[PDB]
Amino acid sequence: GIDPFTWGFGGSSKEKPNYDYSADKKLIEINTRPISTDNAKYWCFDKGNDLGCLSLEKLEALESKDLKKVVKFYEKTIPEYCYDKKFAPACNIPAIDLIQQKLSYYVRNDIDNKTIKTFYSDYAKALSESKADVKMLEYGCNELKSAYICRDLRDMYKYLGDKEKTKEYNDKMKNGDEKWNSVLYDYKHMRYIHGGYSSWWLLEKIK
Repeated sequence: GIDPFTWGFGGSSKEKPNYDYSADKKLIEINTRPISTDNAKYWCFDKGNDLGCLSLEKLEALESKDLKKVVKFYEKTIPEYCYDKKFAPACNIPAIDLIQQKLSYYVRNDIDNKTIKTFYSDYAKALSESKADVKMLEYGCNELKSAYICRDLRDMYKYLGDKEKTKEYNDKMKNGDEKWNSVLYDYKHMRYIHGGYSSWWLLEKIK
C-alpha cells in the first residue's frame, strides 16, 4: 500500500538499541575509587525493591570491569524487567543513564555549546530518535500505567512541540497506577533509587 507501514506489516517488531557506552567504558578504564553498593543493597535486600536490584546489577557490572556486563544490563536485563516482568521503573533507565545524563554532562562541562537553554529540546530530540527507548516508555505508560513513565513521553512531546501528543500523555499521567506513585521512582527527585548510577555522573566523582 501507499503507507510504508504496510510494507513491513506483520514483520519483526524488534527494535535494536543504539546505545552509547563511551562513559561506562571510560569509567571502567580509569576509575580507581571503590563505588559504594551499600545503598543499592539496602533497597534490593533490606527493602525488597526491584529498582534497587537493578541498581546493584549496574554497579556490579562496573565493578567487574567487563563492559559486556554493562551491555547485558542495558540490553537484556532492562527489557526483561520492563517488559517481561512488568516492572515499570526499569523502562526509562537506558534513556536516563545513556541520554539524559549524557546531555546533562555536556551542560555541566560546557561541551559543544550545550546549555540549559537547549537542554530540554535537545533531550526530547535525542530520546525521540532512540526507538528502543520510546517503545519501552510506551509500554510503561500505556500498559503498565506508570505516571512517571507517562511523564517521560509528556516531556518529550512538549519539547518537540507536539501539542496533541503532549495532551495525550498529560491526561495519561493523571490515571496512573498507585503502585508506581512514589518519589523512589522519580528520576528528577533526590529519593530516586537509581539516582547517580550513570557513568556520566560517576565520572564526576573520580576526583
